[PDB]
Amino acid sequence: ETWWYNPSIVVHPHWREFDQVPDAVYYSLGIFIGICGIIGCGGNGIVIYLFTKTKSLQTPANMFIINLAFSDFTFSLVNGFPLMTISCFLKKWIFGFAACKVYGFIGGIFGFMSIMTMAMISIDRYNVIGRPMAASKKMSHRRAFIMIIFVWLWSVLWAIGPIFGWGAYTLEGVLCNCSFDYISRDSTTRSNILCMFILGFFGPILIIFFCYFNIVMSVSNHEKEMAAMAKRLNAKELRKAQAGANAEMRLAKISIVIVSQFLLSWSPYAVVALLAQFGPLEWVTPYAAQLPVMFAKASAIHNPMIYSVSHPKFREAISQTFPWVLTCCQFDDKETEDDKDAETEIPAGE
Ligand SMILES: CCCCCCCCCCCCCCCCCCCCCC
Ligand SMILES: *C/C=C(C)/C=C\C=C(C)\C=C\C1=C(C)CCCC1(C)C
Ligand SMILES: CCCCCCCCO[C@@H]1O[C@H](CO)[C@@H](O)[C@H](O)[C@H]1O
Ligand SMILES: *C(=O)CCCCCCCCCCCCCCC
Repeated sequence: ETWWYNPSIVVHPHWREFDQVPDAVYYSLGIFIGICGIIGCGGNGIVIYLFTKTKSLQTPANMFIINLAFSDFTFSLVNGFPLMTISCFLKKWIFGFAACKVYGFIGGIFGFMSIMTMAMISIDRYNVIGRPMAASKKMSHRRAFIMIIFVWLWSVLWAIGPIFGWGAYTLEGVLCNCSFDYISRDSTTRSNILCMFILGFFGPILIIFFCYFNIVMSVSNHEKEMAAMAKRLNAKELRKAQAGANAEMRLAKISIVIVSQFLLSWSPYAVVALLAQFGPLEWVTPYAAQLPVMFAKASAIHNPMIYSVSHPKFREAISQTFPWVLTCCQFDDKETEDDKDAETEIPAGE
């Protein structure tokens, strides 16, 4: 009788008025997300493997990186193959409502986790680079551990609403993947959406900007300070300190690129969602929602590749364990120099 009917999940009327997209579109969608599964799990596994097992990458802050990779790993796993990919190739979600909920809930829980983890990373950056060199503070296992616990609690908190009725996780677009309900406009649903956007999204964003804008409005605070201590009879041993700042600065830069990646990846879909909940629902067509959600879903497969082209210690490790990966991005000793000096201690004024 219809092309959208699902015996397990009640498709919102809105998605029911559209014609069924062509086979080639379903197939491309499945192939697409399936490849995010491979790259995502592949790349994130490597970071988790390399970071937990390399000695040069054993600092507390790096735990955030690992946490982020676990987050992105699980997103790519659960959101790609086989729940969506298989659904596409059959032009239908055959895994039942429970799976849909788990799917949507997992997607949200780790989407909220990736930015909040980045937030914790932006904080570490502020303590090592944002504050003055005299008050510079490095991340400690204690702190770090407590921070991720906050991250996990936070992430689950703002994504579990629909699990208990305060919102919902159902099919969207071509009906082969799940997400929260941004169509229904009842008090309940709308409050959960507002909570997701404000608490889950805008929240960590503020922390981010407050930390990076704080690192920018301190580049000069540091610019002067560097000199004051420089001519402070500080010998050639001043170079050491300088290298350290460069090394840290580079990582801070990295942090920003992965954050930019996240935002550029999710903001579109976020917007289309808001239109569906506050604007012209007639705009939210099958592709209007689908295409932007795919872009969002792939977000979880970018950090590893970003790291592989700009992270020295990490690039080192790769060259030493899975060198084929760095083919087009060949590693060199000179990439780790700044880390060498930054750590090479001075023997009693040398
Ligand atoms: C049904 C036909 C299937 C053909 C499959 C051909 C696939 C061979 C793929 C080789 C892929 C290795 C991928 C795992 C590595 C993840 C890539 C991410 C790069 C991360 C860098 C940090
Ligand atoms: C493909 C499956 C998905 C997108 C499942 C669930 C997604 C959410 C609960 C997303 C929430 C949001 C995030 C992570 C960041 C941008 C804004 C947002 C509220 C749409
Ligand atoms: C991109 C994510 C940035 C994570 C920053 C990890 C912070 C680890 O920064 C590390 O601090 C060590 C001193 O404790 C230095 O020896 C390392 O070179 C430096 O990379
Ligand atoms: C060096 O660090 C590069 C590592 C190689 C990572 C593999 C990247 C393959 C992903 C292909 C992306 C295709 C999308 C098309 C974009 C224009």
